[PDB]
Amino acid sequence: ARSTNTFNYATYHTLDEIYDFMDLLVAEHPQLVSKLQIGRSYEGRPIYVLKFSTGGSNRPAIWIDLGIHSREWITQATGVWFAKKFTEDYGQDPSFTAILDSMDIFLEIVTNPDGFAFTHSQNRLWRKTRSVTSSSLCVGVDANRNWDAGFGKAGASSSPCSETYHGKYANSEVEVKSIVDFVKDHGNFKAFLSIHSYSQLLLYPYGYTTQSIPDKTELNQVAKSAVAALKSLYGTSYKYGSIITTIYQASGGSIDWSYNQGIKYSFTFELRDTGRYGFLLPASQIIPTAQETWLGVLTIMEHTVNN
Ligand SMILES: [Cu+2]
Ligand SMILES: [Hg+2]
Ligand SMILES: [Hg+2]
Ligand SMILES: [Hg+2]
Ligand SMILES: [Hg+2]
Repeated sequence: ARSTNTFNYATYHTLDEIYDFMDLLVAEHPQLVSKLQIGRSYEGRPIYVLKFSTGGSNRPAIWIDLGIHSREWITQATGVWFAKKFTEDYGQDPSFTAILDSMDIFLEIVTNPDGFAFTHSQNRLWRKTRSVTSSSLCVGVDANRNWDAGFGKAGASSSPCSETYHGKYANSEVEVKSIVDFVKDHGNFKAFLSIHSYSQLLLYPYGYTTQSIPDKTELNQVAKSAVAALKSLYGTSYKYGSIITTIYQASGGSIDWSYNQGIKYSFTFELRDTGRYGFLLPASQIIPTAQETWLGVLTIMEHTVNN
């Protein structure tokens, strides 16, 4: 509220409160975090990424996005918890400290701000962007079907009213283009994590093709390790594997894109729960979710630093 220390992390918040939170954080930790705007949403809301760094120029970096599917509120809540945690742990946690001493971390807490507002205003379950058009009264695109990785293949719908509509062409949604251009311009990303809910899964590419990635042994070992760390705190059980073998065929997904850009450590997390509450996870599960996900994420970052 008046300081990140008084912000209530154990409750869900609106867009404005999250945006306010970002400014407070930057104000409190100017030497570590900065707020960059990498685009504007369809309805004109700024799209912000927090950059965490101890210096250097173009250091290898880690991208983390949350909330691309707006109704997955647990994700934006986890994103705010992570932002705070980074600032607390630097200097206290040996491992994390080593990570930030050598790499920068870019965190996008609200990747789909128009959808997020819509979830507070009109439809709690809204998943897509809010882009409109012409040959349909249906609004919106599945931003996780809009990337240029098997765009348009099986695993996405071409019907505008579908929950999985892929949109007119790859990267047609501003919310996606913005990340694409930012990552391509930076050119030094080593890891790309996209956070979703629900199902308790840790996935690696690909989703659009049965073809195995060349780094499959390593990512799989990574995922296994991360899942082991994550389970350690509360016993939360995750499965892991490639998107297509674990879930279903899905095209135009972000991690397929990042992996094809050469960002080896590309993974998607599907947070709690397994169906009991689904998207409507109680506020009381915020903190435990966030704490256990951190362990998983930290294990991937460690791997990254050392490889
Ligand atoms: Cu899923
Ligand atoms: Hg600080
Ligand atoms: Hg702080
Ligand atoms: Hg999702
Ligand atoms: Hg805490």
